Amino acid sequence: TTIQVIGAGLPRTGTNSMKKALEIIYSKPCYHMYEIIFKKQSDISIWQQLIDETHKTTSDKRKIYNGLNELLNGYIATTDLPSCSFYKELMTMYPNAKVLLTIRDKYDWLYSLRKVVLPKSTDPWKLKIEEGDQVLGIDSNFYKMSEDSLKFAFQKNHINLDDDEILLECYDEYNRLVQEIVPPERLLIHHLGDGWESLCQFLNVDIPNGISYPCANSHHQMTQLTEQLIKHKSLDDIIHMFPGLI
Ligand SMILES: Nc1ncnc2c1ncn2[C@@H]1O[C@H](COP(=O)(O)O)[C@@H](OP(=O)(O)O)[C@H]1O
Repeated sequence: TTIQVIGAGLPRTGTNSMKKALEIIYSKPCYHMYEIIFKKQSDISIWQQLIDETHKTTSDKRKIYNGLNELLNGYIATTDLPSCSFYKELMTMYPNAKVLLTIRDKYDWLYSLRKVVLPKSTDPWKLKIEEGDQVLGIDSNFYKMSEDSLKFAFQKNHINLDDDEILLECYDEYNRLVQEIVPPERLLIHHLGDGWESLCQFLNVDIPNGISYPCANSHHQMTQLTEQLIKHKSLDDIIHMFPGLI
């Protein structure tokens, strides 16, 4: 098996639902940040090294391609950070893979981002996210990798991540650049709520019969997950409250 679909959409654009939709279509695994968190935390340092490699005056592109290939072995698709930030590299490695750009209203996106992936540095809720994630074994190394992958997607070394106005403009620019770089016939822009129809047409498959398009990972559910991790201190003890997520 090899990469068939490259998900270029940013975090909080429906990437977990797209991951699930691609797993339904292909009956093979799709990579996502949740693969790292819930199945393979040893991947954190590997991603960090690949991102660090991009910051060298002379980066080793073959080291990056080889590292991506090893990370994605056994997967049919990629979505979410950190992989989305490498969509150009993945297009080169997998010239026959199609590209998906999941997208949504930028104000809704920013709101969701601040609730889940990138709270402002002095937002009290950041401390709660961190306390809940500690239950999962997630610590500062994960947050560094996540933030560095977002900065790499936005092509900025120094950026004030606490400035909403900057993030909104980075979002629009990132999505504009995907549409500029990817040949139209190789790209599907999938707006939140678009469902199976356009996706299945683009991938040359029928709409899965009787299977609805996935709809999980809302910020409401993430807030509940953080709170229940804090309260019970065990993922196993609470996972029955969160079907269809991990
Ligand atoms: N089928 C669907 N229809 C509408 N929104 C969806 C959806 N699947 C996921 N989403 C939204 O996509 C966001 C999650 O994205 P990701 O999986 O990339 O982190 C959440 O936004 P909200 O946080 O605004 O609820 C979630 O509600």
